[PDB]
This record gives sequence, C-alpha cells and structure tokens, in this order.
Amino acid sequence: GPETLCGAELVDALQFVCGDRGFYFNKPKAKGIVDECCFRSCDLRRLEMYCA
Repeated sequence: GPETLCGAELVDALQFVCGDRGFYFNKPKAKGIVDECCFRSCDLRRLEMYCA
C-alpha cells in the first residue's frame, strides 16, 4: 500500500540510528509515527529518543 515503504523506512531508521544499542518499540505508536510522517517529512535524527 502507499505507506508500506514508510513503515520499512521507520524501522530501518531506528536500527540505523540506534545501532548496537537496540531501541524501544510499540506497534500502535509506530503506526502513529508512520501516519504522521509518511506524506509530510519528519526528521529521522529525532529517533535517537528511542535508543536504549
């Protein structure tokens, strides 16, 4: 669907930013971020807040 690549982008970005630290995840909240950020750009540097 239209947001499938956005879901993949979010999880790939979390993994990239957090690296070997791991990250906090929550399915409904991740869906909320995708809804918010798929069409209109968000700053993936902000994903640092989720790193362990």
